[PDB]
Order: sequence, then C-alpha cells, then structure tokens
Amino acid sequence: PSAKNKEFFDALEEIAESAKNDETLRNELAKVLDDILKTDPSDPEAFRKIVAEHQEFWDEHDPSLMEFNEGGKSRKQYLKSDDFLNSTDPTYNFQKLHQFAAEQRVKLGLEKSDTDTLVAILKNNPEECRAYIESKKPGLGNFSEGNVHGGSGGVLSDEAIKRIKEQARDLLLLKLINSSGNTQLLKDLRDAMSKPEAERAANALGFPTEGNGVLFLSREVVDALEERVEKL
Repeated sequence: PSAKNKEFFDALEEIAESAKNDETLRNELAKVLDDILKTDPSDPEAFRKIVAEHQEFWDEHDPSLMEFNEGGKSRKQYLKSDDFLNSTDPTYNFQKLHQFAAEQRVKLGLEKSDTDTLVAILKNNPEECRAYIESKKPGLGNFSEGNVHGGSGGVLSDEAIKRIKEQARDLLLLKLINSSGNTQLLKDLRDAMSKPEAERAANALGFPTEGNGVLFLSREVVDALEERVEKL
C-alpha cells in the first residue's frame, strides 16, 4: 500500500476547515495539534505514537487513517513502522507534519482573534510574526521554548507565515465586510477586475497596505461581499 503521511496532512486541513463552524470540534482539534506540537519530530517513535494515540479522533473524521487489515506484520509493529508513518517521506516527513501542525494551530487561534490581532499579523514581516506569535501565548499556540526545542520561530516556515497571513486576510476581510456601512466601497471591491483595483478598494475598507502582498479574493469573501451588497 502506502504510508499515511499525506493522508494525515490532508485530514489536518479538512478537519480545520470544518472546525470554523464547530466550536466543540475546534477544541478537540486544538488539543491534538497541541500534542503534535510538543512532540519532537526528531524522535520518530514518539512522533508515530502521539499520532496513533489519537485514533479516536482520527476515526471520527477518517477511519482509513488508522486502519490496518492485519494478516505481514501485526498492528503494533505496523504502528511503529514507516509503513504507517514514513519518517523518510520525501515531502511529508515528520518535520513537515510538525510544521503543518503548528501552522494549523495558529490559523485555529486566528479564528477567534480580534481585529487588531489580524492587522498586526498582516503588517508584520515573517520575523516579526514569529516574535509576535511568541508573544501571544497561548492564544495562537504554545510557541515557547519549553515545548519547542527549538522555539518557534523555527517550526513556522516563511511559507507557513504566508499561509497564516492568507488566513488572517480572509478573516479580516470578512470582518470589514460585516462592519462597513460604505455600500459603494463594498461594491468597488466586489467589482474589482484586477489585484491593484482590489487593493485600492480593500485598503480603503481598512485592509492594511502591508498585507497587499497576500491580498486575494476567495470564494467565501466574494460570497459574503455579494450578500452584503444586495442586503438592502
């Protein structure tokens, strides 16, 4: 068959997308992400174990993640092998899954952040973002040095910081759309035919110019923009 590294990567993305509307699932997911985050990815035996420890969580979303029709190795041997989680995965090794868990843990905390937190994320450069995330403990996650070996900082790659900003962009845009009484300006952003046009309309609505590098109109923002513009 194949190792489950990418499937866990995709399951993490899918559960987080669903956690935006199930507060009880978000608190479940936060605990799982917190456990992965405090496990050293350089210890493959501990890393496989902490993932297998949450089978009850994985089975509620995808029972294929933890399945293994024994008949070959036993299930215990399988769960401790590269056949379950390949520590030498060229793309989704334990470091990459550890970094993705932290990036998801931040995005999870951003779903409850106020407007100022979202703006600071978009204004700060990658280096400031890490120190800023290392200053909001444990709102956006425990990125102290006790849990990360480390300190993070590290686990938040530059590409991870960019995806965190993309999430804060959508969260902030939805807030501005749900707040502004400037109907014509909301029409302008809805009808922007280019990024520079979207930039000028979004900046006027309150989106910081420092976040223009990640500015992009997603489906959920256009949908919310369409409703609000037609809302009388």
